Amino acid sequence: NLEIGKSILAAGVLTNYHDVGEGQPVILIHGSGPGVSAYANWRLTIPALSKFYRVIAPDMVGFGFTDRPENYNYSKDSWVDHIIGIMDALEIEKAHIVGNAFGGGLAIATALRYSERVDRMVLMGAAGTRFDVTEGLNAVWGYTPSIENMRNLLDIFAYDRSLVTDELARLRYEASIQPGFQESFSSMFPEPRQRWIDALASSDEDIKTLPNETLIIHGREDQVVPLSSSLRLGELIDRAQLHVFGRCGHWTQIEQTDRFNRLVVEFFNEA
Amino acid sequence: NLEIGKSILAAGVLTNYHDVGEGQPVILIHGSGPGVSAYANWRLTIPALSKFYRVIAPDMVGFGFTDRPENYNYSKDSWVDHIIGIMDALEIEKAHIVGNAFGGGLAIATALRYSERVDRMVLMGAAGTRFDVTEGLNAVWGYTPSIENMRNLLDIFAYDRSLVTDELARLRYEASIQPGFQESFSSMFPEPRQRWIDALASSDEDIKTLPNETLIIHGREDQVVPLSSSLRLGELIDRAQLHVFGRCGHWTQIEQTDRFNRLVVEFFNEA
Repeated sequence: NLEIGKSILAAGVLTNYHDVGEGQPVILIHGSGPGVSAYANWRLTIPALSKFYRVIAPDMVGFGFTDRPENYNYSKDSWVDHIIGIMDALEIEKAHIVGNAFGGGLAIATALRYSERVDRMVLMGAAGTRFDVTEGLNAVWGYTPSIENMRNLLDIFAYDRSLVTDELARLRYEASIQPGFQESFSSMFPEPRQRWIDALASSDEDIKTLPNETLIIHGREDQVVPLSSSLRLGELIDRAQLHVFGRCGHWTQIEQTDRFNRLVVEFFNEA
Repeated sequence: NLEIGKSILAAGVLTNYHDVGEGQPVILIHGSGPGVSAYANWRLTIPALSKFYRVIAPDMVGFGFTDRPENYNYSKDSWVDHIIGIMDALEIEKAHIVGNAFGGGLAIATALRYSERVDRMVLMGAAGTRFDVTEGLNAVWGYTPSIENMRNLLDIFAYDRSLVTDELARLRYEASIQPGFQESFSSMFPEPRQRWIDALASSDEDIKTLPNETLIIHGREDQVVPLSSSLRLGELIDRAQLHVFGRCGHWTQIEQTDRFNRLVVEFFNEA
């Protein structure tokens, strides 16, 4: 399974992660869909970025192939602790961070608690500001295994549904039923789910204090996280740029791959 | 005067223009401030783009060093005719177009009337959709010559006012009082000025028919054309991307020069 990479103890948790490239460190933080993993989310991003940076893509605790501690208390702060633990384990003193949705919320939270450890940030269809739960988000977090349910989720993520093939739905369905996966996932964001959007978000006041050069990316047609959320982040963060892709859903790094990779690399090249 | 370039008869009007580079044609259309010219607006853009494209930057009739015909009837359609006349004069059958504010409105109007003559479009703080007149816009179009009035206009355009020096205000003031300049300018957008925003705009219905890959750029702090106008264009144009620069006013190609040039070049490189 290519989603399985290297292993390292971070914040007391055995963590699965990928580490490719040399130079300035860049941490990629995946989203929160069923069966999600760093590799699944970033396989088309890592190759492009690793040509100029050292790319670290870890499976957040509770997701992918990282250990799922018994009675583990999942929370924004614990996930931030995990990210910092990973950086500490790898002697990464400061790094840029790219966060996808759920991961974007964690990126913001990490920059607020550990400002000196975070350089530039790329927030893609990111959580971080309170917004009313969408049917798309409730479908994703409320997922129960089945090829039809996975096909529906992939459709929710995609702008061009022609990309959602029976094979892809089958492979992600299989990833979602791996031992312990659906168990940790279903217990993560139970109803009412608005509670978790609110808990993962950061306050307007706090976000305004972010000193980091930031690149906010969003797909116009995103059915999971509304475009309005990124527009808000664009008003709150001072040194920010907003890039909205038309004809693109919540699958930005997948449906606008080359454009996304180019924007990110050039953005980091400025540093 | 470096603002004076080559001369060519276009749409029956002797036109001042710059032509640099080889390959795929790109037409740059300047804005509508007092003393504006293609060179003044694009001097920091032409060098970057001309390394990969053939860049044509003409002074629109009524502006710069292009002839100002007696009793000439200035209008959206006449300006479109001028743009097409310039392309015809240079045997430019199809080209990409970059339009700054007023010029962005003309770009849209040209793409609607001569769809087959326009390839990709870059709309920067562009006119094209109806929006309520701003104090900044009324100050620009209501300008009367004086170094203090020019300093005020430059301040309105800039995010970082430290860029507005006495020397720059003096040079643009001098450009604004050249023979015939203030005369054609003041008669162009007389009060009430909302009439001209409306006349230069294109309908929502028409804009939705644009098939062109389009890149919409806007400065978050723009005091002349509200960010909301570009957000609207971003909802109307199908194959569109929106890029908003924080800490940037209506002087995008000047205050975010390298970022702007890179985005534009990569955008055209895709074609």
